[PDB]
Order: sequence, then structure tokens, then C-alpha cells
Amino acid sequence: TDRPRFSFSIAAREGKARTGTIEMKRGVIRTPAFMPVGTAATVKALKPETVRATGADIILGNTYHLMLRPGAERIAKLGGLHSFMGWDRPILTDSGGYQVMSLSLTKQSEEGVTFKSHLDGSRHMLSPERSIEIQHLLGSDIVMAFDESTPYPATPSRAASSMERSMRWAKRSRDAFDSRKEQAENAALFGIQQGSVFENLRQQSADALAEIGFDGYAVGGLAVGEGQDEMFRVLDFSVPMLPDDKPHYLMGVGKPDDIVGAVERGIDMFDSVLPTRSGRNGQAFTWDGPINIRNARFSEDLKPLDSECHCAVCQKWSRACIHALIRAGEILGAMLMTEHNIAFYQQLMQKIRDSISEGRFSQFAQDFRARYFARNS
Amino acid sequence: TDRPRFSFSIAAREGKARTGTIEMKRGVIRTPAFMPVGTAATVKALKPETVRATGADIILGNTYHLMLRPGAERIAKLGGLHSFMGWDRPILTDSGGYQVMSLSLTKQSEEGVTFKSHLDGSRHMLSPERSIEIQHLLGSDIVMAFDESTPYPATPSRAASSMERSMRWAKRSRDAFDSRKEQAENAALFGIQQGSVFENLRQQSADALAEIGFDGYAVGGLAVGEGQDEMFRVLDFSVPMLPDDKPHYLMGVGKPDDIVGAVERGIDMFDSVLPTRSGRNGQAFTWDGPINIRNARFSEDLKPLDSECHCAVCQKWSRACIHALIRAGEILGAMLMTEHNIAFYQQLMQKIRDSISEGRFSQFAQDFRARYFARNS
Ligand SMILES: [Zn+2]
Ligand SMILES: [Zn+2]
Repeated sequence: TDRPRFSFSIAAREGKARTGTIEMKRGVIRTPAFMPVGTAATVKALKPETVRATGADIILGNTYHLMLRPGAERIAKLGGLHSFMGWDRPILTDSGGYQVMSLSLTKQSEEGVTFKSHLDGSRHMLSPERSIEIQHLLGSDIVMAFDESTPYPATPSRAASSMERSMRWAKRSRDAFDSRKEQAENAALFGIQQGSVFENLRQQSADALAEIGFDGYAVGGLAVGEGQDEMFRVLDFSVPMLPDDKPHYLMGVGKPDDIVGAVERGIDMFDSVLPTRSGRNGQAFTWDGPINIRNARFSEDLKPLDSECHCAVCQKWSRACIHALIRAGEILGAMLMTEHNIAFYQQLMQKIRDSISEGRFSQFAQDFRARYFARNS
Repeated sequence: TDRPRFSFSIAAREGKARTGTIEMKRGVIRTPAFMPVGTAATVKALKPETVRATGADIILGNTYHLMLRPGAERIAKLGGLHSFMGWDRPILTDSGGYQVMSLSLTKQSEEGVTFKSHLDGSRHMLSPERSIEIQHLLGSDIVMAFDESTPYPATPSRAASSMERSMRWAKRSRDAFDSRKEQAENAALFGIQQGSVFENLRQQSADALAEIGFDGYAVGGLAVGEGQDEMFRVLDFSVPMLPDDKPHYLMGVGKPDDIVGAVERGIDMFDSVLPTRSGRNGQAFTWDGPINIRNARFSEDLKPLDSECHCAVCQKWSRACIHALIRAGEILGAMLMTEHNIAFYQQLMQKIRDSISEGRFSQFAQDFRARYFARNS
């Protein structure tokens, strides 16, 4: 049977939480979804088949890093990110705009930005048009509109002007995407809501995005230093402003309890480097909270990282042996921790989906928090 | 202080057993000595610094395999085996003659042998003169005379003729070695006693070798299928025939109890692939006998491979975690087992040396056998 470009179906709801599917030409994405951050398929990283076996339906590509090395045109000549990452299922790319704020910047205006590569100092340009074109060259299935991030905390004036520029750039992203037939017929485009902590600015942003029209809507400007309390407060009024029948995407979030609370507030999609960064640093996520595998307590602990996790690592490896690998600096140790962490995240999402489907998600969320924060690991 | 070409000193004796040192220009060899079989310094093998840290004072090079790949001239152009194996301490090379019997053979005569490479079918030639020259090109510190092996079991006639040819070839090895000033002044040459299980042939051989004169004397024709009982019986009368004040070398032996009994019979030097072959196959040597680390009993065994071994593996790794590595096919598992096995062999030799020095070696040998064969692992 033929597969659609982008079809979001909601199968069940509990309060603001939703569970369902996004059907795309390269596969189905179960929601709520967690997207691990992808990298080149080399001996340095988990194999793509390993990432898929953790349960991931889609992975994320960082446009900014790919355009500095090896470059978007080079990626295209190699067959796009799907070949480059050895991943034939959907790929979401960010716009590159956040990293130019956080990692580089030679010129800024309504036109776009010019920035210096922190690698070789070379100059690069991004704009709604260039960002959408680069994401096309990467073979992206879900394209993010290019917006303006204002650093945290933002004044009411800075938040107002960045949101308004972002909305003008959202229309430009829309038109650039629509102008490219191969991209418009085969990929999807998400808009990004801005407005910082100000409800009227968030509503303005949401109204603008809905008038332009997108396949999905992200909540931007959070997870940038504000803390969970205020992030939840902003989600409380911001997510209901977005179109109900399209996916809602909270970018760069986050810790497991962040994810649970955001789903309670209507978020459908997530990404975070946390599982990978933690895995390389010897920290494992468990249902009893995170653990530091280097701790002496684990040196003779024959139980797996998490006794309820069904990832391939926990079927086989004890805390004691992962402890030994990590303490010796063996790369296998980091690989096992990273595989478990990504798989744990997918099992979290699966438990979220199942509990919403059964109408017991609010109880799952309470059960989850009580145990995650008690830390009886 | 300047170092001698070859100086064997006996420090202490108990019965036929001796302990002491061989001083050579590239270092001191403690005796009785075990020589692991060396290979090229690549990611496939233990690093040379690891092999040294196990206690090895000297390693063995298989001339036959090195002459098929990459070839003796190629080894020389790379700086000899010391550069090729990353090992700056003494290296003993065999003559290549045993492997032409056991692994290849297009022509055989009193002149030498011509054989077909089991790799690429190419033709090669060995002779006392060519073998000594190749071992020179390899940078060998201890050179083995080229002899004729007769397969086991040998008729009294075949044993007689092979021994006599070997003695004529021993003189030719001696003269070839002596003809090359750079080799004669910096390396040593061992002769090889033959005669199978026949006492008069062994005496004939020993007399011939002593008349030629060598720096050391090997007992050949054992560990080829005969079993330990008969090997010990042959050693009982064969080793006393050799010059007392030169090292005695039992080639290709062997299991730990073989080594102990051979030292009781006057052997000073040993080599065997057993520690490495076992390590790759998941078998570890211990004071309670060998263990198969794949056995289910080890999956939760937090004790090291051997609780009295002081190798770097046993300081750190449990049976349970080596078990997990081996069962997963992780190369680290084989590396750890091989390091422990070679280190265990060196600790065996150290206990042999110390017990002889203290005049308690015969008691050590009895204690060792009772525990090794009870197998309370
Ligand atoms: Zn797991
Ligand atoms: Zn050990």
C-alpha cells in the first residue's frame, strides 16, 4: 500500500495528553515520540541497527554541525543523511539557527545571519531560504522552520521582537519549502512558537503560525535555563494555543520527568542529547532515577542497570561488569550505557503511549514521579 | 657496564633442577624460563609492553611463518624482529624445520629441503646454512640449529637415520653461524639432541653435539604424541647426557605439570602456544587446574580467574565479567584470558625458581601436582 507524505492520527486522549501515529513515506512514528540525536555511522557511535532496535522510529540531525562538517553539498553527493547515517527511517533536522546563537556570529539582520565556523573560521550563511534548502540537501523528512532565538532570560522587548522576526521568518520558511517540489511533496514542515514567558506573545505567535499553516508546531524558547516549574507554567497556556490536530514538539527536552510532565501538557515529540551524553559519562537512567555507574556500590552488583528495563544490555550485562568496563576506560562500557539509556527513553515513551491508550496516564505519571524521585536504586 | 654475548650462570640446584640466569646483550633471562610465542605487534595481539609486564624475559619467533609472510628479507628491511614485534629484549627463533614437516615438502635430501608454501604455493628452501642466515636476517638472539624431525612414532631405523643427519646438519649450522661475524659475536647457537626413545641414540647425539660445541642444548623429538609418562622416561636418561654447564631447552612444552616435571629432570627453558591458544578458546590456567570460562558456574562468580594469581587481569576482572565478554564474542575477553594465561605461566616459573633457590622445589612439585589435579577450582 502507498504511504502518505504526512498523516497525523490521534488514537486516544487523556486530558491534554494524546497518543497516536505520524505516517510518513519512510515509516510510522509512534507518539508521543522520543528522537535520539543522530550522528555519522562510524565505529565511534552506536550502529544504526542498534539505535533502531532500541525502539527509535525517527532520529534528529543537527543541521549546524552537518553544514560545518562535512558540509551539506558533500552530504548530498553521498546520498543524503539517510545514507550518511545508515538510517532509512524518518529523519528530522533542526534549522541550524539555535547553534549559531549558542556556538558561533558575524552579521545579524532581518535577511538572515552570517557566522564564523568555530572549527576553521570559515564564514557561513543561514536564512529561512538557505536553511530550508540545506535541510533539503540533507534529505530531511521533517524540516524545521528557521527562527530567531533570544538568549535566556529575555526582556519583554527582546522576546517581542525575536518572536515577530521569527514569525516573518516562518512565512519565509513556508514559502521556501513550498517552492521546491521534491521537498514539498515528500517531506513535512514544522513551525516554531515563540514569545518566551509572555502569554500574549505566545498567542500572537500561535495565531501567526496557524495562519501560515504547518504540518506540526514546536514550542520554542524553553529548556534554556528557566527550570522545570516555569517551563511547565509556560506549557500550561502555550500548548492549548496550537492547532489541536497537528503534532506538538518540545525541542531539546529532556529529563524523563520533563518528558512526562510535558506529555501531561499536550506535547507529542521530544529530542535530547541527554541519553547519549549521560551514557558517555557513566550515568544510566533507571525507573528509580539516574545512577552513577562508577560508584563503588555497583562493583559487585550483579543486577542489570535497571531490573525492569528490557533493553538488550539489561538482558545480559550486570551493573558490576559495566562498572568494570567504564572504570577501565573501555569504549564498550560507554556503548552499553548509551544503548541502555536510549532504550530506556523508548521504553518510557512506550509506557506513556500505553497508559494514555488505557486511560491511566495520569496515574502512571504520579506513580512514575514518586518512584523516580525516591531514588531507591 | 658492558653486557656479554651469552653467559649462563647457575645460582642454585636441587637434584637435577637448576635456577640461574642467561645474560645476553639485549637482557637477562631468568631460568628456568618460559618463552611465549611472539607475533607481529598489531591490534590483533597483546601489546609487547603487556607481554613484558607478565614477566616474560624472552619470546620466540617461528621462522617458518615469518619466512612465508612477510618474508625474512622484508623483516630485515623493517629492522628485524625486534622492530617488527616491538620487543627490544632477547628473541629466540626456531629453525623452521619442524613446521616444514608438520605444515608443508617438494624435495628432501642431505642438502636441505624444498617445500611449498601452504599460503600461496610458492617454493622455499631450508638447510642449515639458509636457516641460520634467515635467523640472522630476523635479528635472532638465540638461533636454533636446523635438524630433521622424523614423525612420531618413529621406527628404530628412522630414528637412527634422522638423528645422524641432524648431527651432520648440526655441524653445518655451527659453521654457518660462525662464518657470519655480526651473528657469531652478538647471538648464541643451540644444538638439538635427537634419538627418539632410544638411549644409545640419545647418547650418540649428545656426544656429537658436545664435540661440535654449542651455547645451549635442546631435547628434540618429544611432545609429539608420546604422552607424559614416556616423555619423562626419555628425559630421565637424556638430559644428564647434555653438558651440565649450558642451558637445557625442551622445545614446545607445554602444560604446567609437564613444565614442573621437566624441571625436576634438568630442563631450563620452555616454549608453548598453549597459554595463547587456550586464552583465545576461553580456557584459563589456574593453580587448581584449567577452567572453561564459558561454563555456567562462572556467570555470577565474582572471584578472579585465579585467586592467587597476581596478574593485572586478576587484580581487576572477575570470572563473571570475563565470562560475559567471552560469551559475547568481545575481543577484550580473549585478550584478558591470554594475558592472564601468559602471566600465570610466568608466575609458575617464578615459583619454580624461588623454590629451587630455597631448596624446597621437590616439595613444591608435590604440592603443585596434588592441587593442580584435584581441580578444586
Ligand atoms: Zn536497559
Ligand atoms: Zn591472573
